[PDB]
Amino acid sequence: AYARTLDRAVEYLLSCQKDEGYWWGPLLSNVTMEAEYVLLCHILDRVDRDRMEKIRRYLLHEQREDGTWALYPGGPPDLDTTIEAYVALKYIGMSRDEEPMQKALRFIQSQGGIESSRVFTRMWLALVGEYPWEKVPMVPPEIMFLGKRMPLNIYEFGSWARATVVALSIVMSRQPVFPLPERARVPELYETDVPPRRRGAKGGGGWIFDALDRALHGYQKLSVHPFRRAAEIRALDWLLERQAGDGSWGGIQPPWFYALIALKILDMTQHPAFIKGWEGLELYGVELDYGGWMFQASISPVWDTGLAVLALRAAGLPADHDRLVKAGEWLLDRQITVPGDWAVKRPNLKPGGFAFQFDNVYYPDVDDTAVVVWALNTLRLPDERRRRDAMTKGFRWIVGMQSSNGGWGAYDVDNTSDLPNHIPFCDFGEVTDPPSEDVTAHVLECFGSFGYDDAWKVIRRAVEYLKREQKPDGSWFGRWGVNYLYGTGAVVSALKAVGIDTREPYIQKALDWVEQHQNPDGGWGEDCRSYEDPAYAGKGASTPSQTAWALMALIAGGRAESEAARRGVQYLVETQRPDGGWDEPYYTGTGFPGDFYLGYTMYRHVFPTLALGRYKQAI
Amino acid sequence: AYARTLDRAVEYLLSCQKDEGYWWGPLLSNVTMEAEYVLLCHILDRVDRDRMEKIRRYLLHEQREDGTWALYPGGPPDLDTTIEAYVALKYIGMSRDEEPMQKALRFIQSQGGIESSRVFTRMWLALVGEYPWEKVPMVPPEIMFLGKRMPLNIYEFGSWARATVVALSIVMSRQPVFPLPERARVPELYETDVPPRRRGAKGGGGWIFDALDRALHGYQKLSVHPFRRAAEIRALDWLLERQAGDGSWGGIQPPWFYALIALKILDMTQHPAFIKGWEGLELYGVELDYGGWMFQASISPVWDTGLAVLALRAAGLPADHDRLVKAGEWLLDRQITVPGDWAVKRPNLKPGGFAFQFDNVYYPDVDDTAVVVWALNTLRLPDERRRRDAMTKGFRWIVGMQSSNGGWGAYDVDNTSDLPNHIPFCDFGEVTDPPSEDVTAHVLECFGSFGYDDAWKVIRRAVEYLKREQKPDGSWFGRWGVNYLYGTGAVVSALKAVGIDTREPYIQKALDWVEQHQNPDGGWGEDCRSYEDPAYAGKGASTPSQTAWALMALIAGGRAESEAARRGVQYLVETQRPDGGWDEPYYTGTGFPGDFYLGYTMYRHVFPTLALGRYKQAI
Ligand SMILES: C=CCN(C)CCCCCCOc1ccc2c(-c3ccc(Br)cc3)nccc2c1
Ligand SMILES: C=CCN(C)CCCCCCOc1ccc2c(-c3ccc(Br)cc3)nccc2c1
Ligand SMILES: CCCCCCCCOCCOCCOCCOCCO
Ligand SMILES: CCCCCCCCOCCOCCOCCOCCO
Repeated sequence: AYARTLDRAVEYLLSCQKDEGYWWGPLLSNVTMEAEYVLLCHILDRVDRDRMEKIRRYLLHEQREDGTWALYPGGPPDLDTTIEAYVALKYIGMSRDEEPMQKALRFIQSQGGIESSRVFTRMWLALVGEYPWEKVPMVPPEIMFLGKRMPLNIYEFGSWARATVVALSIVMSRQPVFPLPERARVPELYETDVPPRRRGAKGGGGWIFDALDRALHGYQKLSVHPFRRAAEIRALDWLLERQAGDGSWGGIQPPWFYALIALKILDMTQHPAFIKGWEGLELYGVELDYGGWMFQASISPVWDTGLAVLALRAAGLPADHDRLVKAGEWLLDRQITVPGDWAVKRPNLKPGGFAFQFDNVYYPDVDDTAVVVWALNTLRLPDERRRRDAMTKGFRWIVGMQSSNGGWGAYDVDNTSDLPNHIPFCDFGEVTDPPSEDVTAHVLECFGSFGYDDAWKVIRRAVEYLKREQKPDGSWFGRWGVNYLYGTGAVVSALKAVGIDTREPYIQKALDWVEQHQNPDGGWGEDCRSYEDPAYAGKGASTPSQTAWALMALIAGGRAESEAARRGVQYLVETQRPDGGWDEPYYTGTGFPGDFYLGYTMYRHVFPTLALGRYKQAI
Repeated sequence: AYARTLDRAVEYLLSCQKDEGYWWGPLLSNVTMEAEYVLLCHILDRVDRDRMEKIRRYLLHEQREDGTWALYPGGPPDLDTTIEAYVALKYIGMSRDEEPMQKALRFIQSQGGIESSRVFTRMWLALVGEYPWEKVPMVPPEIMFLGKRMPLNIYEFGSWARATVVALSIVMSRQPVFPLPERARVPELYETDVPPRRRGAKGGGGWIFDALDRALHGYQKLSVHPFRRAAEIRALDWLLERQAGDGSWGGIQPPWFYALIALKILDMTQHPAFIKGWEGLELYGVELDYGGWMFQASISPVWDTGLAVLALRAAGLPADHDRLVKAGEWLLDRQITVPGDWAVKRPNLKPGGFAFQFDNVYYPDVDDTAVVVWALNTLRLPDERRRRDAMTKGFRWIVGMQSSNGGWGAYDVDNTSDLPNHIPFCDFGEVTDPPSEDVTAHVLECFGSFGYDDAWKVIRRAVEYLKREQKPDGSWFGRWGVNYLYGTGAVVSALKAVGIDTREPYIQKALDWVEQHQNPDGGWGEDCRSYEDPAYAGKGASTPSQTAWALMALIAGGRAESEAARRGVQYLVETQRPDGGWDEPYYTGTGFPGDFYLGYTMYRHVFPTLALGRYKQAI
């Protein structure tokens, strides 16, 4: 039956492999990436008319009939996103009359205008001079002085936030304005009666911070700020030290853009970091077949390559397949051997992790490290010396990263402070990196592949971690994947791996929850709305990836025979394309719960292959 | 007569122009550049077997019949240079038996061996493990803490020494060792009886510094050095902030190499700065037609371009000639508009100078700025707006750089401290950048082209400076050019330009001195030995460039009619090649009096052209 399905998927995946030996599917997000790129180009005075064109085509192509844009396909209109998209289009050349402009402008106004937008959106506008800097939450360069132990020192913020903050403190320190030509001014973003419905910090606006921010904006006003020139040079030096090999900063779109702006601010455009910073951008861009061009919020080569290998194995190719070997080799040259920001809390830990992107040594993550180490463990490469050593280095790095509560975070250990969540600036996404269920599960299944189990204290703490975190209904949250089906799929798959007993009560209570959501069409799906309204936990249009997740929980929990199981397998088998792939017009990946979603374009292919190989495995 | 000479010189000069519009002759020095390159490649573990071949080929080619190498062609053998050359060749592959190696080992031994070499040479050896680090003068990263006003703070050292020091302080901080394979160990450098004749600091060893060095070497021994980790990061940050666009550091070979080593030291090979620093090297290398390869101590495009223009004008081409225009334009895009290290002593000075090389924004120099500004002032470019503005900025920057005594240094204002000259480490070359006669002369002739004169305070102080510096015999020293003919040629040329009277006594006393040294062949020459032994002042084989310098002093002083003058012109006319060039197998350029000489390969063509055009001018 499914045999042919799997056989076709395998040859498909094997076809998508790049020459050097890795897999790399584009990462999808929302249009703020390209909208901000347009503004960035204006700031830096490097606008390519041809490029703007491809971006115009893209922006429009992404707009929906109602004239809005969303965080994910089939999602509610997003005010922030739509505002930026508007400004972008207007700049590129479209007049406010045009149908597209009109519908958008309407949505925007019916929402209270610009005053209802997140800090980032008002700050971008602040940069081009379409909004008062005085109304934008300050993050002073002095932040650079707070030492290792102290409220709000930069290491209390998560890796992604950290860099962004350092970068911005230079920007906000100078509050510069790069005027838009008259044709593009967007005063209409104010023309509304609807009362501004302001969004507050991700944790609550304690009156102290409102005061503190008011103080800072006042201190901005003064004629002299002692030691500020130094606070700035601190920020700058902090950035020069960590710039990634590809010219970016963290391999992510935000700080990369803000750093380039800061460099421009400091009259440093003729400097090596700026140049390399700028030219590196092209690697993240993508030529869309319909004449458009998008920019990736980040790139996922390691991740893709890691899972690709794991699936192609569970499927059936031999641990020494000449094709998997190329992958295994490539992965070995990616291991990070130098200390990164993580070392600030673990000075005596031997580096051995990996990163999401191609070259980003200072920010390896647990998830990628666990997947890569595990995936390697399943291969047989020529140099058995290196495979052995690398795993070892990576293995230990992971262990050494295990946070206090027994669970693993992504970038740091115990980056669990609560303080950062309350400042004015932090109104969008996460801002700290606490441990999560999904990463922990992946770490756990990593170890399990080796043969470690319940006995070893390490695991024990993790499992206890996972158990205290299970939701009432038996489900597990999904931090970096959408959502309960993602988490649950992982946890159960993991626990099975570390030797626990699939028969225990809470394991069953989870296994049951899965079956209870199988959609009529014999597969599973979960819409991104499940981060906002709980009515959507387990609910959504059936996707190939989420189906595979559910199937894995089922297969791990012993219920491979179950009807739900077979039914699921049917879905993946019927919905497969003639070439081997699977489509998936929905995002099944998470950036930040409620605020930012991602579409891992390889998930649709890899997980179904992996889930199927595991079904065949249990027979 | 000379008309044809001049015509052929022009069409030749014009032929050497590059497309983008500038001139760029290779800069010649000594083999320590290539020898150190070889060791650097070993340190960085990036040895190209083919490149080594082209290097072995050059190294041998430059060795004299006696088996030694010198600082300049036709010069005494140099211990330092020969030692490094030796080690380089041994590493590349030649055994200590070979004819060339034997002769060399002899000279080296007859001198007291390795113990008689400069700090830099023992330090390079120290790096590959062929010499105890304990015997190498220390320069601690803590140097980084000394503030603006304090003995030995880094801004008390000249621009070139500064960067080198910062770089090395990280290296000496860690005292690393990159062992040579056994085949290349060079213990024989010790095998000698001749008593070591140690070279001391450029100014004398005050017992304080020996004490200080001895303490510093003892402190190295300790198990913990508080605040050192900071000191290091201070140096690295100072270094990452100043890297040149071409990836170098200061556009000179020394700090560039040391910085790369320090980055290697700091486990930062996959950092943007390291990568750029490494790949930038190629631009400085040169393929020699006989199969060898050399590395330039530095590059002189701006300088070459500036003089080229000035000569082709004095020569006869129209101030709007299309070729000189390409040049004028190119020169405008080179003006530096941001502040450099010089601003530390002149915070309110508007940047507007130029550099020697292509892209080196933090280190513009008075000499290049004066020549470029002056040259621009003789052209008529399309955008007269920009020529007008550029000159004004350059002009004012120069004025703002005039040191206390009334003269001009090359990179800084009053970099006249005497303290640095006594520390153990400083045993080779200059280490501070005090004002010099030749740069001042050039600045003066620059203003003169605009018409300013004796009445403007600025010029008055400068002339008073030059007068207090004239030598007893009426000659003027040559800091950056070889030597008394270079300086005298300039001063007289300058003073004539600022309106002073060529009839005054001291002007005549100098003019006379020039005629006094005309060689029998009706031209002038001055050997590099004149920095060591005064019996060589004005004496040496005739060279085309030095002839031109003498001729300019003669022409400026009114004695164009003079027999010496005519005779000189005869020389330049008889010795000219069929194509229009002129040969010159001697170095006529100075790096550091006594210690480092340069061969500006364009001098032989440009000055004779300039001199001749000025002869024709006065008729
Ligand atoms: C599942 C395993 C792979 N790991 C590796 C997770 C991959 C997620 C990294 C890609 C997303 O990176 C970011 C990180 C921060 C982002 C921010 C952001 C938000 C708040 C602050 Br304050 C600063 C930046 N804004 C917009 C987009 C972003 C994408
Ligand atoms: C004449 C007009 C152009 N100006 C612009 C002068 C051009 C000279 C710059 C090229 C030489 O640059 C250097 C500078 C320093 C050099 C050092 C050196 C010596 C002692 C220390 Br302490 C550090 C470096 N060693 C070896 C070689 C060098 C060449
Ligand atoms: C630069 C001094 C050498 C410091 C030794 C390396 C130890 C660094 O401490 C780790 C924690 O600091 C955060 C990031 O390190 C990454 C980039 O800094 C690079 C230079 O070390
Ligand atoms: C970095 C914030 C300081 C901004 C003021 C610019 C003043 C720079 O000082 C000039 C002299 O200092 C040495 C070098 O300057 C070059 C590199 O520093 C770059 C960023 O300014």
